[PDB]
Amino acid sequence: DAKNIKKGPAPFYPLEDGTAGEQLHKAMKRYALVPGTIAFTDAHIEVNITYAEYFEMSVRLAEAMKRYGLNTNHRIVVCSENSLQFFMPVLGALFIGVAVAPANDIYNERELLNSMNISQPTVVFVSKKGLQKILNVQKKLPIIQKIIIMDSKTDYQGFQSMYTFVTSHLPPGFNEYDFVPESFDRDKTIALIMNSSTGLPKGVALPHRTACVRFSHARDPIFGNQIIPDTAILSVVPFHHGFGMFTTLGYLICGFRVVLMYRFEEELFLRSLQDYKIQSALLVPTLFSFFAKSTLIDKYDLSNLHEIASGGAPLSKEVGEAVAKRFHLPGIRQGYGLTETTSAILITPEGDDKPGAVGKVVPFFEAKVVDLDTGKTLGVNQRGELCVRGPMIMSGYVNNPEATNALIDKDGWLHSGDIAYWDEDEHFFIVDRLKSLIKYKGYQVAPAELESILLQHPNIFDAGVAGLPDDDAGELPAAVVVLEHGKTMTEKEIVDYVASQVTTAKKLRGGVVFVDEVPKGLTGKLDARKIREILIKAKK
Repeated sequence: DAKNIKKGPAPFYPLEDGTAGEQLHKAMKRYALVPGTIAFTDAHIEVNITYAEYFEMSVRLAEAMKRYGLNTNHRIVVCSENSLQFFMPVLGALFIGVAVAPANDIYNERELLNSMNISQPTVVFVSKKGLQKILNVQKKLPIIQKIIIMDSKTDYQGFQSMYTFVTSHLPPGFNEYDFVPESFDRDKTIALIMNSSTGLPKGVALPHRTACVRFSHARDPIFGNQIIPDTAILSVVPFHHGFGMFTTLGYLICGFRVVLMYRFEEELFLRSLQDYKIQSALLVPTLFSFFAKSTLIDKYDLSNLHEIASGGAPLSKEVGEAVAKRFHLPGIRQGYGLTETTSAILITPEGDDKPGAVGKVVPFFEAKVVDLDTGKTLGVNQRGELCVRGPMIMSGYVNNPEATNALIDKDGWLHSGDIAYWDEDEHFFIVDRLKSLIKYKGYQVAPAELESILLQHPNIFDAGVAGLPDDDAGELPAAVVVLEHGKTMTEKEIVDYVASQVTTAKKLRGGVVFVDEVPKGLTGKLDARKIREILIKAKK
């Protein structure tokens, strides 16, 4: 077919040679040479840290870790809330080819253990508030030999800070500017090990190459940001996640000022947009919903604001438009991306906005929609499973080749598990499963509504509502239910409960199938297709 495969255009900035650490080192060094160039600004404490300070500390950490004994056979974990220190160990490791595994700072000790059990780090960089948890985790992971405090100058509770640690290992006469970052295979050397649906979170190994490709996107006038002097971004998204991770590294390449927030607050956010003359703001999905409700925006001079982005998270046409209207902008930038694709592979092009579209295939990439049955490449405006192929796809899940293979096929295509379609202009649309609708004899009911009702019951922990196909009525509303531990409930009780809450048209006639876990998709949304499958297989 050929024409049925959407390809991203030629990048504005060619993919450059070198490892991610080399490209980062090169970029930051030139910025460091210009005194006063701001790298990060903490909106809460108002402190600015320049590229010179950042470059020098990162280079010192790279050398110190090298001297300590870390190389490509090692991994480090960075567990911290967004801060001015966050990227210091990240850059240092990338400079020497040590894999960085960002651990979610609000992970309870159990999720924390799982993540690090996968990453197996030799050294752990942590913020003061994450120390206790990390120590408890260390007891269970013998590979963790050294803990280093990020947000401290002097030692802290018997542990070295990044500063004292550096001093303990740098050779005499060390020159930050004479330092040369390690050179290595950008394809086999892992840069980041990020945490990902159903089951326990996995480790996504991302080779230096994916970051290198990302750096091209970052400065693309159409798919990223034009490198203009005095560009400031307000990032409230977590650094340990792909959205925050890969947007920031790109910003560092572009020499932008990254204003950060680790705790959301309405007034502080808007005042920051104003005072720091922010051009782009990055928000997590639920914060878009929040701003659609905000009535304080008009009180601030946001003349410089041009972009509000969602990264790899798709947004409903309603929420996007609501937010854009509130901020008096023609639209918002969204895109589709997975941890497994490094960052967004479908992005809203500058000047090429289209209502309801998630965006277009990014340079270096190609995407298609395939038949859920035949697996054959579908055509224009035809809905099927989104598959993508490009140099930013992960190398695989750490120590889980089975899961890798179930996601990435022989031809390099990653099966997203999400349904979408592209139009005559190559704009993609992600089918919102929340808008799916079940039709009982013409009457329509949103699965989300019934789920809201089920989740409302003291005995129900989780629920997934999907339409059990029925020839005599179109569809019968049914649900897979995960009971709260220790509680007992019958299908009848559940059905009767639903009935006492909805119109005779929205009754759970399809019935209930008790499952231990409701099937989720990589997006982090319920998987209607699997729920349907379970319901069918169970009902004779």
